[PDB]
Amino acid sequence: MTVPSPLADPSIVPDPYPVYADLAQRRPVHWVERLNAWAVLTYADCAAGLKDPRLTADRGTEVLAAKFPGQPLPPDNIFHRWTKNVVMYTDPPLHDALRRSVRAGFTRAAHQHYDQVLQKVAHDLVASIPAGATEIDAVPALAAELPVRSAVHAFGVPEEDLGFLIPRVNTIMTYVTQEIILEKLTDLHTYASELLQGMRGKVLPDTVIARLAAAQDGLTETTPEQTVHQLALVFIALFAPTTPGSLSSGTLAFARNPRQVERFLADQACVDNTANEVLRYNASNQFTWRVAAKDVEMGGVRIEAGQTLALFLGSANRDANMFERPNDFDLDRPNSARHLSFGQGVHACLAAQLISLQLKWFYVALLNRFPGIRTAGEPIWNENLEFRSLRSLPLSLR
Ligand code: HEM
Ligand SMILES: N[C@@H](Cc1c[nH]c2ccccc12)C(=O)O
Repeated sequence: MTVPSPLADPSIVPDPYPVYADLAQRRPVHWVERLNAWAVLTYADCAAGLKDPRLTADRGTEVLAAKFPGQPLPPDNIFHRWTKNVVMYTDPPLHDALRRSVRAGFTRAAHQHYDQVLQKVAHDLVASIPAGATEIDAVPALAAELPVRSAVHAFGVPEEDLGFLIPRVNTIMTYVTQEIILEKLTDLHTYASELLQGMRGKVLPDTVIARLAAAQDGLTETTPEQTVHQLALVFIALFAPTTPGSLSSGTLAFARNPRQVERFLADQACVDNTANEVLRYNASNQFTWRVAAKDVEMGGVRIEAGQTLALFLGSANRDANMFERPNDFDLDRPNSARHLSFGQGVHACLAAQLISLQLKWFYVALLNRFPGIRTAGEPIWNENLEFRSLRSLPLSLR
């Protein structure tokens, strides 16, 4: 518990992969004092961790009370009420009722619709770059924008309410006091309940939110108050840096791998594999958290009940045991769907197919219009490994 580890250090964020690979061979499970947690680096251990019912997702407190040390919250506090009433931070059986209660947004029919919507939104965004522009900053120009367009057109966040929502989510997601974070989370609840009453903006028809709103008369195993808590989670997830990071990191991968641009243009199987290879290549959420509900042993280490674990999805995704030549961006890779960037099992990302559709249709539009993308200077990363995202991606278009 006293052995130094570089895993919480912003210095590794530009390229964490060699650090992960070095430490994995030596100390695949080890203590990271700045995370107050056991790091778990290998694919096999992360996948087992995500499936292990000895590891609870009820971890909101452990993980906040880390970020704002000695800052003990009264109960009734909204963070506790929220975490206890959303899928992300609950265990079965309640988790499962919570997840079923949002199914209407995510049916097979719904995704057939979102496929069409996202094709068009991505096409239109890329088309709005003038053909003769020679350079862009792909982060603000594209990766920041497509998730917002998706939030409006596929999820049904009213356009007119983005000024309310995005800055609040950005404040929540900051790498700003505990009080402020609870204020913004309170505001997201107020917004969610008012949105469903018709007091905020207009929800577009056939969107995720319209479907969830139409499902409310039929609740059987969850409450109206839990719908409000879960919609506050959805807003955070929608405007989190996760989707921008996926879009930008994958754009960088294509810019540095012209041969894969060629493969994408040549072969529909490579197009179909693009979202998963992009997701594997750089997990936006490079680690997720668990608490040990019972003692477990992983990587030779006895982890005691109550201790926190950080499951390094980003490391897992570049484990050569699972992915031969893991550091190659390879659209021909046969098992890219085994990545852990959306988790696995009980908590696997609710939006996984929505996100893969967004990614696919973005790269279809981008590489058809601007096959010659290349970096125009060194990319600049952020400093937060947990939600890792490019800050700037200067790109030459031709
Ligand atoms: C590239 C973008 C995204 C990435 C990389 C991502 C990643 C993840 C990961 C890693 C998990 C599992 C967490 C764990 O097991 O601890 C997860 C869960 C979840 N994601 Fe996403 N996500 C993204 C976008 C979104 C969006 C836009 C939404 C909006 C609905 C969303 C909603 C959720 C929800 C609700 C859960 C919890 C599901 C449950 O607990 O049953 N995600 N996501
Ligand atoms: N990894 C986060 C959960 C998470 C996954 N995807 C997200 C998107 C936004 C916010 C949180 C998340 C946690 O352990 O707390």
